[PDB]
Amino acid sequence: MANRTVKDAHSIHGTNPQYLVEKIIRTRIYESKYWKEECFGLTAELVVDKAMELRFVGGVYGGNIKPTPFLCLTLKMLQIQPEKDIIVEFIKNEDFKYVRMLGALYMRLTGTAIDCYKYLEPLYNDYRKIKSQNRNGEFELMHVDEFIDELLHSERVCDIILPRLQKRYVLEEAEQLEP
Repeated sequence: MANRTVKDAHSIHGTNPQYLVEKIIRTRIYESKYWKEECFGLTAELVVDKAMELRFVGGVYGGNIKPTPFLCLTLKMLQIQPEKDIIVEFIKNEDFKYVRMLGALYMRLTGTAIDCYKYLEPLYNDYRKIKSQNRNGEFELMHVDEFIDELLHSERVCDIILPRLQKRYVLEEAEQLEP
């Protein structure tokens, strides 16, 4: 496999971080023009360059499950496992909505329960419109805060089954979050 997770990488949710994405979707990503041309040899520090070019959020689309750039870059991030501050920088970035959303999804996929609430909840204040490519290929609009709500409460976002997230009440009782 030429697209293995980097050797220094540690497991996430008890597995290879890339495994959070369905195998058949990974295969489609690895054979895509965007992965081959835009993602090759991407390093943690260079992801932001490609993220700033994103134009919508999305997973896969169409009958034969074509991957969106957003999803391709998510998988590349899972493969290279950027340092936490890169992800936080993305989430905090005021310049680029889609960089924020990419960081938010990645944090939801890989962060501790505490970090999910801590870093994603402030984005409920972001009412800005974002474009989304629907599973059927059509473009739709939603708000940033709605995407965050899906990250914190839905089972699947951008065609990725989200890992188990402990309920906020439990963290509060363990002195891990402010109630």
